[PDB]
Amino acid sequence: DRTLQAIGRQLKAMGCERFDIGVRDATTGQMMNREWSAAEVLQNTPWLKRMNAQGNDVYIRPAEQERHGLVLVDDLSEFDLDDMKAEGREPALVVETSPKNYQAWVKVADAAGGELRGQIARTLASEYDADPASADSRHYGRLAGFTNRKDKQPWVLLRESKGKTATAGPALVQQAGQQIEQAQRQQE
DNA sequence: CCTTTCCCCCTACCCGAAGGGTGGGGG
Repeated sequence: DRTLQAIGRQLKAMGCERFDIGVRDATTGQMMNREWSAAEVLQNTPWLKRMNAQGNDVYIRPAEQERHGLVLVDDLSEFDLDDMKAEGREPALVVETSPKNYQAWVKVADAAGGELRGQIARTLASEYDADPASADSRHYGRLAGFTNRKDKQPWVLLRESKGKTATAGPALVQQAGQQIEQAQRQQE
């Protein structure tokens, strides 16, 4: 079925060995976290299907101790995606959170620290008028293959999942590093 | 391209003395 294919493609595109899976209750707004390996995520798909059908939104992000260069950019249009691709900020995957509403994961390197990923997230959110609240190194993204429960139920779709490092990836790390240490120099 | 999804392990209390049986909570 289409749910399992979407998850698999997404896990491949994100490339992480381990993930945090967030299950948010639509009534209380309470997030339930589960650290799973990629294989465990797929193993617990029937449960994730059940919780979703029982009115829970399903979210995904790399595990806390995972070495990665993934950065979430949330609340995008398809024109914003075209801008990203034309400016070297090609997403590793694009997720349709609700009809005609998108978000993207950008891979800047095979590995980058939280402090660099945090800076790049703030820059990427500003560059493409993305949601500034979603700009931090540990923000949850939607997991495709599940229904959107807040909207207003439509399926969350994985539009593309090439999983390649962004062209501006290495450059984004270089710039963030300089910006961080220049701000660190402004200590007095 | 784009479906209509549907779990299971851990543990307080139980009788009635020693550990296994059972319900409820919750990830």
